[PDB]
Amino acid sequence: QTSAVQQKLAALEKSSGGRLGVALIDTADNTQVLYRGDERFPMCSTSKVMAAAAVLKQSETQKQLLNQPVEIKPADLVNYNPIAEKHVNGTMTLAELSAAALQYSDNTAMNKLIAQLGGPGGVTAFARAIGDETFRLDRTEPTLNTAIPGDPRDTTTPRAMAQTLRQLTLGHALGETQRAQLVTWLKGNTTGAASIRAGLPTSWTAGDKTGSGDYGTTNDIAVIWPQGRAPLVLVTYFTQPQQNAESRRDVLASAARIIAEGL
Ligand SMILES: *[B]([O])([O])C1=C(/[C]=[C]/C([O])=O)C2=[C][C]=[C][C]=C2S1
Repeated sequence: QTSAVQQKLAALEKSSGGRLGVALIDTADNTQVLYRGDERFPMCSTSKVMAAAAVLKQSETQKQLLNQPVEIKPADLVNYNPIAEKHVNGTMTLAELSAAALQYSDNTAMNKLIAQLGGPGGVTAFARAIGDETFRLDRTEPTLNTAIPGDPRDTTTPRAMAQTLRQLTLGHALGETQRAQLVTWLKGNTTGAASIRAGLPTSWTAGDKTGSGDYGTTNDIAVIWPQGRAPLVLVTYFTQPQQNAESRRDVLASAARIIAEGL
């Protein structure tokens, strides 16, 4: 079956020239609204949520883990490191690295989270431990952003990421303290105002993590608190056929608007 909302999303996709993936979970009734929900998309920086969450899980059995210093060396700097570059030849704690990765999309910070987990497979292993059989992280920053069409590396599906984001932020995949910390970090994101949030009524609140890569890959995953109703989880993935395609955050905003108007 094709709903009115799915038809609107297909029309948006057609006009955009790219490939759009959407998954909504409305926690009022647990109903789902999917568009290419089982197709794979490159996650790009949206994978930072899984890495931060995996470190939060580790911290449940180590009260001091988040205060643990990690050395930042000149050689650790990658392609986008607005926070880590300030701390080169010094240290950042795992909490500081998590906050930098989530709220500023700092790529050096992400690489330190990955290293703490023993490599990209450590992030995948955490995903499996919380019931996500779809997520895969194969590479570090910045190569996890190559976003080559048909490449399964560093991909997930909208359905899988929406389910996982729900379990992490609203469910019991993490301890209560850790879930709260994750929600706090997402709510303080600095990079999200042009993406999912731009399509939502201004009265609503949300936390999100954006992503961008090659092939004009433009992503956002959000937990949303709409005025006067139960929270939503929304993931919007978008990727384009040319390697050097421009970002299209407006497409994500449009998808979010269609979803909101369909409630
Ligand atoms: B992530 O791996 O998508 C990367 C981001 C940030 C994504 C976002 O949505 O802010 C950047 C930003 C600048 C240069 C490289 C990367 S990788």
